[PDB]
Amino acid sequence: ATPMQIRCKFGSLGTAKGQFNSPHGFCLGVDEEIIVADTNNHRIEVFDKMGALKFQFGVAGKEEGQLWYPRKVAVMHNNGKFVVCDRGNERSRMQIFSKCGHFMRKIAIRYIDIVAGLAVTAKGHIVAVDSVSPTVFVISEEGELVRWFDCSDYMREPSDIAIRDNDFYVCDFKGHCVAVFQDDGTFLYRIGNEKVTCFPNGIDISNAGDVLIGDSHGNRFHVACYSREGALQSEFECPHVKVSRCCGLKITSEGYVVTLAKNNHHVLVLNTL
Repeated sequence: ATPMQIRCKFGSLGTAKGQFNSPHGFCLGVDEEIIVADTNNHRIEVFDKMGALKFQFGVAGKEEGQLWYPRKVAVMHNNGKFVVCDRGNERSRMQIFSKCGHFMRKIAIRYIDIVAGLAVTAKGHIVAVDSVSPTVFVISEEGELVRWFDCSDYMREPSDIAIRDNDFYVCDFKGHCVAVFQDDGTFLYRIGNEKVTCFPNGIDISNAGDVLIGDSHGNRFHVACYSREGALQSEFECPHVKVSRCCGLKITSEGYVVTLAKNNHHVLVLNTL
């Protein structure tokens, strides 16, 4: 496996600016800021790629505009708005914030149990995948349910999702693979398997269209790189350092790999050797 080096490791357990408490999700921003859903502190934290905090937003609570254990975050490429999913009254809740972090609106998602994966398409549609009843939902910026399709026959437990142009690649945490769907919802094929991609919890798609699938089975961060059609190209690991368990996977334009060490309350930015 090709080694990965630590380019930046930032965060520690706490409440202070730049600290985390069990962060469950992250994304990249319009300017590829590292944007973290700092779950147990009820806030979003926005960083540059060397871990410098730009700003944070979020007050703990269940009022509209407040955050309550936010676990997933995405940014709308065309206007910088944040899409944040947390726990509302009883069930999951989706809220839209401005690029300043100001509450704009709540999107009713009573048809979703758990948001296990969150992404935004090129056209500006919000994609949320449910892990309990495996289902994909495509949602407009103004809250319209544009499309949904059932994937329970083809998936066990979704854990992340990525989109390239118009197909959906869904991480199957308990299926040990990625499931590929069209925008139609028509299933196409799977990428990976239990040998290489064990308990995958992160996926992103390189510019070239390759599929990067992250896992931390051996308590070290491992990445498998597949072609768009499912041919294993390479594997990556951090052999010279003992990386913790991680979740999520995003590729920066430089080719750096970003993941979240949820159980150790920090972000990792990695480069290939």
